[PDB]
Amino acid sequence: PEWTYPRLSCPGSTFQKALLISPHRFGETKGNSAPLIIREPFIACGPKECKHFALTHYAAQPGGYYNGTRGDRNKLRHLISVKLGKIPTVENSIFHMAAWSGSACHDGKEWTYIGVDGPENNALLKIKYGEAYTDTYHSYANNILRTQESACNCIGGNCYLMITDGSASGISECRFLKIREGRIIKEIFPTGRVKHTEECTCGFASNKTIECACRDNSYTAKRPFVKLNVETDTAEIRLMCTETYLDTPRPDDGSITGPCESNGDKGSGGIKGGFVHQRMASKIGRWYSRTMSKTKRMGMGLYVKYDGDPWTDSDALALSGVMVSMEEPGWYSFGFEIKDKKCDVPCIGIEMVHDGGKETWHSAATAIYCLMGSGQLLWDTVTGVDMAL
Amino acid sequence: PEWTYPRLSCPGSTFQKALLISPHRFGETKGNSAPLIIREPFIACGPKECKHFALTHYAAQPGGYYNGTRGDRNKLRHLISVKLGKIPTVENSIFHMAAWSGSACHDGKEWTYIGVDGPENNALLKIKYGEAYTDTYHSYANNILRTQESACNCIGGNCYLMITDGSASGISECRFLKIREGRIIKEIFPTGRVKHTEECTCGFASNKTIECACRDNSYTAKRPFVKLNVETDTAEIRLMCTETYLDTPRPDDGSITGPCESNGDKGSGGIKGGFVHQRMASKIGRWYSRTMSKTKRMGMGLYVKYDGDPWTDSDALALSGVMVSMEEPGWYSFGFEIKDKKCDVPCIGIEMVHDGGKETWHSAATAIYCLMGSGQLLWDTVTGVDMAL
Amino acid sequence: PEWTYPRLSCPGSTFQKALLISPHRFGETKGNSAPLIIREPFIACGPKECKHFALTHYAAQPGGYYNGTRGDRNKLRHLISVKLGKIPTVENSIFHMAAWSGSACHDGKEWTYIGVDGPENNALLKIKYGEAYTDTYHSYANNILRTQESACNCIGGNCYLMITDGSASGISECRFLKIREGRIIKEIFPTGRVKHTEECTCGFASNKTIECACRDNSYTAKRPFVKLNVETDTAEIRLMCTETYLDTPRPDDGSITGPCESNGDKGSGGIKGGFVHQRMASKIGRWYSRTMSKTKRMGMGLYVKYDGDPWTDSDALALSGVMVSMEEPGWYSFGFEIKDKKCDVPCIGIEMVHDGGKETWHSAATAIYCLMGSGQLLWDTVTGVDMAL
Amino acid sequence: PEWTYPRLSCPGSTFQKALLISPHRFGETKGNSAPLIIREPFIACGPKECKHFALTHYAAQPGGYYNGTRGDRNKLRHLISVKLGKIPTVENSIFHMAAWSGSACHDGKEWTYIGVDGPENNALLKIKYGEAYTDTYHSYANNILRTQESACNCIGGNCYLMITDGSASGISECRFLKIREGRIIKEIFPTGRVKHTEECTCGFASNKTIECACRDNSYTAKRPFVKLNVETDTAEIRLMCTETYLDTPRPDDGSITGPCESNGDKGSGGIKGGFVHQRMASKIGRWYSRTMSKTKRMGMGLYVKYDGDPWTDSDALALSGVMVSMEEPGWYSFGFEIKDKKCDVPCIGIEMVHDGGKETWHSAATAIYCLMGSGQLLWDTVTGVDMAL
Ligand SMILES: CCC(CC)[C@H](NC(C)=O)[C@@H]1[C@H](O)[C@@H](C(=O)O)C[C@H]1NC(=N)N
Ligand SMILES: CCC(CC)[C@H](NC(C)=O)[C@@H]1[C@H](O)[C@@H](C(=O)O)C[C@H]1NC(=N)N
Ligand SMILES: CCC(CC)[C@H](NC(C)=O)[C@@H]1[C@H](O)[C@@H](C(=O)O)C[C@H]1NC(=N)N
Ligand SMILES: CCC(CC)[C@H](NC(C)=O)[C@@H]1[C@H](O)[C@@H](C(=O)O)C[C@H]1NC(=N)N
Ligand SMILES: *[C@@H]1O[C@H](CO)[C@@H](O)[C@H](O)[C@H]1NC(C)=O
Ligand SMILES: *[C@@H]1O[C@H](CO)[C@@H](O)[C@H](O)[C@H]1NC(C)=O
Ligand SMILES: *[C@@H]1O[C@H](CO)[C@@H](O)[C@H](O)[C@H]1NC(C)=O
Ligand SMILES: *[C@@H]1O[C@H](CO)[C@@H](O)[C@H](O)[C@H]1NC(C)=O
Ligand SMILES: [Ca+2]
Ligand SMILES: [Ca+2]
Ligand SMILES: [Ca+2]
Ligand SMILES: [Ca+2]
Ligand SMILES: [Y+3]
Repeated sequence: PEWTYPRLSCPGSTFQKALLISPHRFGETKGNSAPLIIREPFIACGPKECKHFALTHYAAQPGGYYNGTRGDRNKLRHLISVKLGKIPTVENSIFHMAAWSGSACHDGKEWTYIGVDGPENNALLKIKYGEAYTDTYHSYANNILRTQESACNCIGGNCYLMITDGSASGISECRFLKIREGRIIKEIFPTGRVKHTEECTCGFASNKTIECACRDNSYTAKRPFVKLNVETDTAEIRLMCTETYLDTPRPDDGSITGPCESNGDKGSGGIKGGFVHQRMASKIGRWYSRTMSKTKRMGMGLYVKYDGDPWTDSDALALSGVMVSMEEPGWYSFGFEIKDKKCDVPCIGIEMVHDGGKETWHSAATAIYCLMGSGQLLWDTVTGVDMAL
Repeated sequence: PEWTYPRLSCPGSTFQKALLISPHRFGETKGNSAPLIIREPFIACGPKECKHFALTHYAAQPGGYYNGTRGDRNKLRHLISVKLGKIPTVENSIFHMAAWSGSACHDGKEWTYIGVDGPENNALLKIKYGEAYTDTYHSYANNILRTQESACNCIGGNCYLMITDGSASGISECRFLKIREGRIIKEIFPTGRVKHTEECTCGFASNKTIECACRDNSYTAKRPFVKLNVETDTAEIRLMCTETYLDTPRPDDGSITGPCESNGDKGSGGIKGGFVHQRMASKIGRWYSRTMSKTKRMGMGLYVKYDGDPWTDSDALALSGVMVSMEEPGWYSFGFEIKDKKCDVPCIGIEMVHDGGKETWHSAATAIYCLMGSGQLLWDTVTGVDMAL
Repeated sequence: PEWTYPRLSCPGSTFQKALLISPHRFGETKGNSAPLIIREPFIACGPKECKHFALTHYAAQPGGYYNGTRGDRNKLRHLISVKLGKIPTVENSIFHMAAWSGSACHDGKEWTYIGVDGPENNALLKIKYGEAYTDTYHSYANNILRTQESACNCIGGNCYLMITDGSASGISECRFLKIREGRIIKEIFPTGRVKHTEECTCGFASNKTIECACRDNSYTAKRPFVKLNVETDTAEIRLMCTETYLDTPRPDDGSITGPCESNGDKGSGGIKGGFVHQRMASKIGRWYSRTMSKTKRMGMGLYVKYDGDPWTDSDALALSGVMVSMEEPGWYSFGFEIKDKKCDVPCIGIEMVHDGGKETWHSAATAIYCLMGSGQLLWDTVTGVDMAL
Repeated sequence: PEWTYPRLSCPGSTFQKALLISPHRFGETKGNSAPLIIREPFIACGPKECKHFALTHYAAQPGGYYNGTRGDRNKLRHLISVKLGKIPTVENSIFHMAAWSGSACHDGKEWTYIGVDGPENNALLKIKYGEAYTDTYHSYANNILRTQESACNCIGGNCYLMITDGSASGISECRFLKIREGRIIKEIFPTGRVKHTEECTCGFASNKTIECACRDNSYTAKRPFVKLNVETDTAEIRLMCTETYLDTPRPDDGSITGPCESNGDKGSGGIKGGFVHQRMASKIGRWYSRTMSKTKRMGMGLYVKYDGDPWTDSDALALSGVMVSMEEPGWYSFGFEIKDKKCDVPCIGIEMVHDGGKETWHSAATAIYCLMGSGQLLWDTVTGVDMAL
């Protein structure tokens, strides 16, 4: 086998509903299954297989370890996976490493797995290549060293990963690691609007550029937007200019006054956002998702824009379809690409969290939408799960 | 590996009982298993593996999602599979795509998976090649776009698939899609008796011709019969002329007066029917199955006729044996072929539904009969399942 | 790959305890497993894998299908397997075909599976090669056509199988089938003491000869003994002359007066018996097993004799060790050979039935003994199962 | 494939927390899983896979066979394994052989499995290569013949294994077996301090030498230390001279007066200890672990020393980090190495026993620490398990 590279996307002009992974449809008291309790799911694909990753709390439904499953970080949390299409139960899953923050990617020869754990003030990112633990990176701002909760991206054997460190309420200046065969060979320090960047959802816009739509959890409801040049290994960050603000919470569309760079209102709090590239011969599409509600983690709409510069274009994003109605939960969302025989298929996945508060279990389903055929997006996704059962 | 083609059937002159997949033998309250709730099962084989497909309601027995499992279409419904011989439980199965109507087939190099979902008045057929979503086809009569519920058929890398759209009570004019490596490369519009055609059970009569025995759900208890020329890509449809009417409901054998084309009575309602080819050097056998009861979905008898033209032959089909007694359920039935080292083995499968009404669960066992050796068919199949447990 | 042949056995002069498969250690009300209800287990090995087969009643423990699990034949009974070392549960097992009498063997390229079902007066043997059903054999005495309940034996791609038909109380004259790539290419009619032969436990004494230790269920507690010449395809049967009578029930050792051919007393009833070959350069060992009790299916001792002719040798078999104490159940026993890199390892397996009558479940564990190292046999086997749980 | 040899360790200067296998997180009454009840876990890796071994009592939680799970040897005990990362449940595991003492190792081509069973006064070590049972070794002091409870060590196809036999309270003079493709080709009798040696944790210090840190269960809290020359096949044993005594129980560090060879106090009782090598170009690191408590099986600290001779160096071992706090259980510990593409990764594993006395179940989790990156060891491990559930 050989190193992989991004290719032209497969033909298409609309996303459709592809596949639901709702493990908790089998978690009843009256049933006989063991779906794992998770959050922060995401998908990453190699040349033959797509794997479905998540961060488990090392407990199952039904069970007696529900207390603490709404928490973010503890000493039991682990990165797990199954082959996409399999239900992530106790027996089906594989446990990769301890982690309360994760990522993964295939370089064409082998899987790289990324997981952060350790204490608040001095967390530690850990890298695993196939079966071997190979390297680490240390906390540099001593406040919850952190990573993407989605697929890293490899080209020509060089995989690029976003990390961040700092206060969830204040400054969190992100970096990028460049990783080869499980080992870190360069640190990349972005320039520009670097005040606060988290949980970048990243992909290839071409053989030369990686772009990421990220989260600012303090200052703005506009998404920070990264452009990484992989030939010179330099990165730059500015806010997205569109009036279709992609974060949650957010104010009404277009109501932030000033030029592209203004923050301005309802900027504290946030959500991880979906983002994927459609690469055509002489054109590029950018697909994004955002909650249906402006304040709450409910619903998910798909949006799209062809060409232009997301840093300077104030034009509204075209609303493509409703993937999750307002009456269903829409939490984190992410992008990934499936590898067809001669082309790549852009997809958006959506974490659909079963939230009933800290007094019962806390987990999530995963809905998948991909570019397929022509026309308009046709159907939405429900989890089907009743949390009383 | 290479493209596959239909070959000469293996030696034999009778079918026998081969294998039972009864997953609900393990769904007791007192047991510890998780068989999936399903309907519309079917089998499709490649050069090394046979896969057992079905449409699940994304629920398991025992469990608490029984409400709605008698319904036909919803947002949870999925195409799933196991390796034939494995019990399709939560953990054993793989989820391919969302769908409330399906099909699948191997072309010699890779699996093609077909699934239709979306709303009543604008459903959408979706195609997946290996792991990649690759193409779609749109509803053309805006009333439940629909497919075979059985194996498509691939020759020289070209796979052929029946679809239909229209009123289940009126006109539903079917088409055929020609699919290559996951993408549609021709639409085929049949000529002749096209008034109403559904759920074609299709196979190769030779390297030149695919034939299908289908369902008219409005007009007649004679099965519509398709002949598709795969060299010119043309298709023709006329009613089966035999006095052994294969649908359910149906009137007494031979009691429809007039020539081969007459409808005539008890034509509204219907069932998907089994049909498979036995290809010999200078002879062709056509095997078919039909319920034992004329009105009800009870029992299944196997029938056979050698040579002739099913469009013009009014001769009765030879009753070969009882596969399911009048006291066991006989719902959908289908054909498929297993690939031995140098020849193909024709088989008929039978969906045996556990029906207790809308107030409890609704699923199915699957019984398999295949051509093996000489003599007469010897034993019937029971599910063994008591629905109270 | 290539056709396999028997080779010289690996070095050793004693059997030891190898491995226990006790699936019912996990069938408590208070546990969360699904071991399959079975009887008639046996083991067969190819060049890379050993499979553990059994005849299931298509029910599990705990469950609500216990009624009928003491019965011998019904419509739900199936040949199943797992890779030796795995617990045969609902999910772990694979269902090969319907059968209430079975056998299997690998020819070096592929697995042949054998299963009989059908009605009492007209049962039917069925053959499957890999995934394909390929041939049948018909009942010839119209009274429970029947097979080995252990491994067939393949040489140079030709596999040899014992069958029988007739009254369990009267005449049952056995035959042998010669099978090649799933198809029957010769019937072999044995000569000599053919009055009554069942459930032969067969193996290679060399590239030229297969020998089998069988069961006479009517006339005698001496085991019938088959010598099949595989070059000329001829078979002969005489009673075993040893005073160490291998059947159950049996009279005291040596107490049957007359020459080698006398029946004489306590001959009605019987059991399947273990038997395997140890092939050395200029010597041959014959290993056998028999219950510890003379009347009852309790215990199992291992016995051995080097060279001679089992038809004419009245010398006592040397008692090698106790594999199952008198306080543990000892039902069917069988032989098989494991394939090490350059030599074959003889083994004896023992069905260890959990019998509590017709009012509760009925299944079995499987204990395995193999030739390994030097000295004497050291330890016995218990199932560990309490049937009340 | 080819024979494997030890290589240079991967780059790094500190261990970190890698992975937790806590199967009993899923053993609640309220849950639906079946983790196996085990003790004496260990890990061993080949060129593509790491397998997680243990000795089971052939019982699961929840279940009704808890009585006897605190015992050390019985007739049900078995060597089992899963792929490292999988939860060892009933279905996931594979049963290798009957054993109440074990070991295993890969030689580059195939897996060797070692298991001891049999009675107290005449136990028997059994060897299995891939699927075949191949050899045995007999008890030589007639008191619980015994082995490592950790990975054996293979070079150029020759695998080396420690065994012992004798009184747990008196003399137990260990030997080493040299094993090739499943068969013993040399016995090696160590010279020097041979009074009492058990459960050696062994690894390669180079292509020439194997070193083992072992357990004296009678005489001393200093660990006996073995040096095996694999070119001459000779072995020597002397006590570790360090003032950082690695056994439990043990007296205060440094308080055993006299030269390197003195016993002296609190020597009766003991524990199996972690030990692994870090092989660099011109330097060697020795990593070790020991309980946090001096008297009890609580906690586990990691210690390190570079170069010197452990037989004569009285210098204190450098304390590297706390792997398990004093409030968590710290039982057996062991070394292994994962194979990266071009270098080997040293790791320590820790058995973390759920002990609630003889009146309830007795089993263990497994925590894994590996050499990765630079800095200091950052986080500890908890099992998460409440034994009341
Ligand atoms: C405090 C920093 C947060 C990111 C802005 C926080 N991430 C971590 C690593 O703790 C996320 C946030 O608190 C939760 C959310 O917003 O859903 C998930 C949570 N993410 C994870 N538990 N992996
Ligand atoms: C309304 C059109 C019907 C076919 C004639 C209908 N098909 C769909 C796609 O809904 C079938 C029919 O109503 C049910 C049956 O007859 O068993 C099954 C049902 N089939 C499926 N649920 N796939
Ligand atoms: C009546 C003929 C018997 C052989 C002598 C009988 N075999 C069959 C196929 O029914 C066996 C016998 O009755 C039972 C036993 O002896 O344990 C098992 C039983 N064997 C199986 N159920 N496969
Ligand atoms: C009597 C000899 C002991 C070794 C010093 C004893 N070993 C055996 C093989 O029984 C160990 C010891 O008693 C128990 C322990 O210390 O944890 C485990 C126990 N080890 C195992 N059950 N494998
Ligand atoms: C990127 O590079 C490789 C050649 O190195 C090429 O085959 C591929 O088509 C390129 N990708 C795109 C999107 O053009
Ligand atoms: C169909 O075509 C191929 C050659 O292209 C041939 O090998 C095969 O035998 C043909 N099928 C039949 C049924 O004759
Ligand atoms: C049987 O035949 C093959 C050669 O055809 C040979 O390799 C093998 O050693 C022979 N078996 C015995 C037991 O001698
Ligand atoms: C040991 O031997 C092989 C060559 O036989 C070599 O490739 C390897 O590097 C050696 N190991 C060490 C630790 O130097
Ligand atoms: Ca924000
Ligand atoms: Ca009709
Ligand atoms: Ca008898
Ligand atoms: Ca000690
Ligand atoms: Y399972």
